[PDB]
Amino acid sequence: LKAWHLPVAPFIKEQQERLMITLWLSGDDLPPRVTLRAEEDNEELSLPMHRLRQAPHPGVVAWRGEINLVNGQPRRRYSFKLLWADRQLWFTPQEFNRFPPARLEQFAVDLPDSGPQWVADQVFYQIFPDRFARSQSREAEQDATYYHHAAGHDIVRKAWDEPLTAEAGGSTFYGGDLDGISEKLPYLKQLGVTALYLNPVFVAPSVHKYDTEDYRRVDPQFGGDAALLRLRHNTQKEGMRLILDGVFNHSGDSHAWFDRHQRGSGGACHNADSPWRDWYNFSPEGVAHDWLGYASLPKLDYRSSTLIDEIYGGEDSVVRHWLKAPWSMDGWRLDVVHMLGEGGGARNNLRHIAGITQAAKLERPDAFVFGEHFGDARQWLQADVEDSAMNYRGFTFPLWGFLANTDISYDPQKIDAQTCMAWMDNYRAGLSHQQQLRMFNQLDSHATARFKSLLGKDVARLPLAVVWLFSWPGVPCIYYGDEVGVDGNNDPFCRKPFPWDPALQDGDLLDLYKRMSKLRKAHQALRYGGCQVIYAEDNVVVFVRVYKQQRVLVAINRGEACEVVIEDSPLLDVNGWQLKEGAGALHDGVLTLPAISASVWFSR
Amino acid sequence: LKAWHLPVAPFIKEQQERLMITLWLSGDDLPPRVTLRAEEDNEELSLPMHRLRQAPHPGVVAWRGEINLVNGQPRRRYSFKLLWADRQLWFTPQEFNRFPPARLEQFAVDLPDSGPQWVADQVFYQIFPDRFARSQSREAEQDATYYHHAAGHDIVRKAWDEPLTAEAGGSTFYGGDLDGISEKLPYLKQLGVTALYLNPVFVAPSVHKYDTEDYRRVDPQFGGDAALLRLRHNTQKEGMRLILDGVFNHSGDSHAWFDRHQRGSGGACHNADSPWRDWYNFSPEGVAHDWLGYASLPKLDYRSSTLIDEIYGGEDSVVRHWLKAPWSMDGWRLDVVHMLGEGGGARNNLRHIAGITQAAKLERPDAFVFGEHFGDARQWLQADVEDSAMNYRGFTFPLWGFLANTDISYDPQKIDAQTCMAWMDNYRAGLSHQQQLRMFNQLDSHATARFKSLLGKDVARLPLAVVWLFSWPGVPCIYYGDEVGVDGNNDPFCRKPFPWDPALQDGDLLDLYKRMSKLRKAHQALRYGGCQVIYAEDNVVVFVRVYKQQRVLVAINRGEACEVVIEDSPLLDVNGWQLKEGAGALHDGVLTLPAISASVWFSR
Ligand SMILES: C[C@H]1O[C@H](O[C@H]2[C@H](O)[C@@H](O)[C@@H](O[C@@H]3[C@H](O)[C@@H](O)[C@H](O)O[C@@H]3CO)O[C@@H]2CO)[C@H](O)[C@@H](O)[C@H]1N[C@H]1C=C(CO)[C@@H](O)[C@H](O)[C@H]1O
Ligand SMILES: C[C@H]1O[C@H](O[C@H]2[C@H](O)[C@@H](O)[C@@H](O[C@@H]3[C@H](O)[C@@H](O)[C@H](O)O[C@@H]3CO)O[C@@H]2CO)[C@H](O)[C@@H](O)[C@H]1N[C@H]1C=C(CO)[C@@H](O)[C@H](O)[C@H]1O
Repeated sequence: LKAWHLPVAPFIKEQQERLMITLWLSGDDLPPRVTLRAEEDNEELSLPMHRLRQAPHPGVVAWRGEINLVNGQPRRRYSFKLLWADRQLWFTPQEFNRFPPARLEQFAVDLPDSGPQWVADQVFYQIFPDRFARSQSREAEQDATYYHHAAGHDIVRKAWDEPLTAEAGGSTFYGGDLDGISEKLPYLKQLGVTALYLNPVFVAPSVHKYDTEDYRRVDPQFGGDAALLRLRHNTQKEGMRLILDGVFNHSGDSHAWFDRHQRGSGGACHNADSPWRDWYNFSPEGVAHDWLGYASLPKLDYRSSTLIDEIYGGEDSVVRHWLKAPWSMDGWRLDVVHMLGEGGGARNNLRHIAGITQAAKLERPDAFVFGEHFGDARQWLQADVEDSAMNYRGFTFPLWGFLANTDISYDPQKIDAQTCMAWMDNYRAGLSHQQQLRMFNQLDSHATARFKSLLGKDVARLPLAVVWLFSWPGVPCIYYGDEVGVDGNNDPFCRKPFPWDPALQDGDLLDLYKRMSKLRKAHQALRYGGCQVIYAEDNVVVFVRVYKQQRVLVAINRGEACEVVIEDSPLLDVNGWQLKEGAGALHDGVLTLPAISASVWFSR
Repeated sequence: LKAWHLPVAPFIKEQQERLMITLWLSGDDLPPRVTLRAEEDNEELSLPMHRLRQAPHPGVVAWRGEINLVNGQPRRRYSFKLLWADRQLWFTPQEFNRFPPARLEQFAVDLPDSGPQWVADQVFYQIFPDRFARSQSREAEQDATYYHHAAGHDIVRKAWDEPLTAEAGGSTFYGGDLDGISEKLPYLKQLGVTALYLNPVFVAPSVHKYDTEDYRRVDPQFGGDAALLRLRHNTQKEGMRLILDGVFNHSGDSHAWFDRHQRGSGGACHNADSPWRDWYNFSPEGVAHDWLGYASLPKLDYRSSTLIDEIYGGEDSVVRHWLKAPWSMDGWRLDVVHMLGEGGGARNNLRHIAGITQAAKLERPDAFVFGEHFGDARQWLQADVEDSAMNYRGFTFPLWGFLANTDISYDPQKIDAQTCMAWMDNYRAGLSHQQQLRMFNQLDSHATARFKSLLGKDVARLPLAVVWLFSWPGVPCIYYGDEVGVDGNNDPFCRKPFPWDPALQDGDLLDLYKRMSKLRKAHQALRYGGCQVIYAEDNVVVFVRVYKQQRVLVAINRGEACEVVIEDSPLLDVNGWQLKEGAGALHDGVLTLPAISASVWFSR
């Protein structure tokens, strides 16, 4: 028995107040009855399906039923209950199940969809501002050294060509700034970038600036408020989106609310009468607690109602401040989204993350709010407390395992294509189709080793991850310099200054990024399409994006040259295929795949 | 490779502010390193494990690590990361995983546990009051007929021996009352019952009374307030718990807040100025909406702040009213728990169910709050918005499939022991050990066909479900009359009057219930123990409850006589076994199991 269904046209279609659901079956012992098991206000419904007279494809039988859209919540969950005289079988995002699937692992479609629909149309680029580009006209005022109290020494200035070292990793400045990003927008635009995610830019003593000192003012070293306001103008003018790093789990210990180094008068660290005393945790004798290992990053206590108001509760809150005029940013990347909470830990985390996302959409209804999840984000996404997550668990780490033999802990990993796709497909199963389309996918970040370094001897697999990055469901994010071949180990060495000298750039890898963003811009199924893994064994993964009549076929081979027979899939029943990238060859259901390759085909 | 771990002593042990975690491995290619992958404030931690010098059992290697209890939230989630030089493997509640388990499918232990710890010590009995027992001294005033407006005719009185029929299914009264329950407490106590769950008892015109007319007054037909207050006294006196049906998704249309039949003056159905107009949904022209198919059961709209206060928000709320003096009930069974919400559907359902549970524990900290979930309750339980659920998905329906060949929809079901246990074990995987211990397990209810009827030709399998009911993790609930062999199809025919004539009672089945409640009372592992399925194939399931040094082995065979070899399991390495129930025989790792049997062994 075989079955096909994707939560997307041609398999679903909205018409009047109805959502039409089609299932495809094929086999010798087809079920005489199929029931669409859908959910309406969390109640399980048995919706009858009827057999369509016309075969959608040779030897395939189509069933159709419908979900009433006038009732129920927007997230339409369903699966298929295949019924014979004596038995049943479930068809799910994870193929066949012999017992009922988990409610939160069904197919799901958001109708109506209230999420940020612009996200799926984007190509993202992550910039660590100190290390991206120095503006042509920066004051040496922005080059001045000061004493970094939390570190115990003066900050260090380095020149763009000086080697990055482990010493003073948080206090070494190469001087990149926001005007530098503005001036490099034409580079970013010819890369295909339509959206920027910036690491923190607010006033802070370290170079990374997660040690926030002032949530209301841009750090002068980056050019201050005027330079970010210009970056807002320039990106708007170029139709680009701009997301800022939201660091709300914790402040820096130089913030005026805490003020450990007593720059001012009212800080909570050394004053029991401080207005912000209840925004931080203290020992019974009144000594401020460290957060994890960090004196520099005291944790904010969302037990306090006034803290709740300051961050997201009130109209004057930090979360809404940067979303209205004049800043009008497009949303927030939430740092440490999973640990924010009350009493020094993640207590009531889900309530506060929801409160933040809600406050964002009050100020700006199409605001994009997504959180950094090294871990399993499914509970957050399944309760809709945020729009998306940095998809380390659903995308990054499966590719670390399959291509680079490592994982989140940099432990040995040995997983073949079957395991890799069961992993990636199991993660998506917890997400609606509209959620899958906006998952924030990347290969590395400011908080990981460079993916190119993680490949080691297998660095020739890097072009595979690039193609995969642009073709797996979700919005892709390029970590700055990845595209020109920047490498390095984990923090601090993953934050090398961008090599603007072309002699220091992998020009071929950069072109591959350019072509892939063009393909994604060009073809709807790479932005809106369902996704069916078709073959996943040993070294070879083959999947197809599916949107209406269009198909995009992707074949990734991490190992030696081989041939892979694709059994006649009704998803691949098209007029013909046009190869768009890679040197693979499809002919008569046989994929001839060269060693260590990734190929993309468009249906013609 | 083989592994064992249960979230219970001997595998875990609290000592100082530390939780010690032990894993057992056995095989030819053991991992030289194992990492305890635990969670602290949602952050994934790699806690090293070390090899113990002493083998817990022959050919078994023990690893140990520890979770720091001073930090993190009470729910300690973890799994095991087996590490070799070139690869890794995960050990989980669901055996080995090749890619990381879901965060909410790890092992989990609640330390500290704030749940109702008395629940695991109970045997529950569900009573539909009209059909249980008429008190020796009931007024014929309680026998009077009235007109049931929602039905269109007078209620009907029947005698205890009159056959139950489909006519007037909601308006036919056999006259059982609360004093009748009181007078039958000695029967219930010699059955082993320690706790009662009553279907609704508040003033309502139907016989089932989910059409609530007055949340503050007991229906006179059941004996009114004094009869329930006596039932409170009598159960307290006998050390028994008392749970009431909480019907808060919807009221009856005869309630004064709605008042469709205009008994009074201010109802919301026919008065736009009504104080409760915003507690119900109306068409733009102001006509009250039906809920699902029901005019009689208008849905309550938790959008309204004053409704929130009336039900659970205020100190005078319905939820807290019955939990303080003089009522001092032990908690609430929440009817339609999954659909309660705002605007006519389940919008913000999770917030309101949590609000209800919170209000219960304000009034009464060890209150038990659990909801009727025909569906998958995992999201509710995983967010802790309730203590437990009627475990239809985790217990009832797997036993319907494996023993009775049917399911929630009364569709044909054909599932063997492998599928049945993968199903039951997958559900539990989403639940902490303390949550598993308080899942509300039963074989049928007032809302299903009688399980004995569902077995059909295979009714001889009924004793298997009984033994299973008392030995699978969770608190068992007997649906009244099940124990004496009452049968019948779905509602109305599942609510037959209890046969108090012994000539109409299955005396053997009643004794089996008596013995099983005694075993459960006697042996700690049947109330607190972990649970490891040991064998699950074809007709045979074998599992063991595990608590400290004690073991309870259960072997269920739904089919022909057979022998089952139990490979040497270190969980079964004991001095010897004492057979307590059933005619199975264990000798030298070989189970001789007669046709259609269930057997229980205690370790000696
Ligand atoms: C002092 C450090 O500040 C930053 O790191 C913070 C920040 O809030 C965030 O990046 C957080 O990131 C991750 C997730 O929260 C975890 O889920 C994941 O498992 O681990 C991630 C990173 O650990 O981590 C920090 C809060 O826990 C900044 O990004 C870092 O560079 C930090 N390091 C300082 C200090 C050292 C001293 O040796 C230097 O190596 C480094 O270069 C400095 O910048
Ligand atoms: C009118 C009916 O009132 C009661 O049923 C309600 C009640 O709130 C609750 O039992 C609810 O139960 C279930 C769950 O909510 C669902 O998840 C599950 O899938 O379906 C369950 C039962 O349908 O169902 C009702 C709210 O939807 C009372 O228990 C019933 O007896 C009801 N029936 C009346 C009416 C008919 C007319 O033919 C008679 O057959 C019956 O004997 C009457 O009592």
